[PDB]
Amino acid sequence: DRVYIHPF
Repeated sequence: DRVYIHPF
């Protein structure tokens, strides 16, 4: 799932 990660 690390195609679109927004940790913000």
